[PDB]
Amino acid sequence: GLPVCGETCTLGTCYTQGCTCSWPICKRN
Repeated sequence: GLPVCGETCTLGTCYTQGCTCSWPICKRN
């Protein structure tokens, strides 16, 4: 529930842990 992954998910991928694709970024917990 926090977009503190520091990655964008416009491509539909996230390398960060527990991070979920939340266009255009990634959100973990």
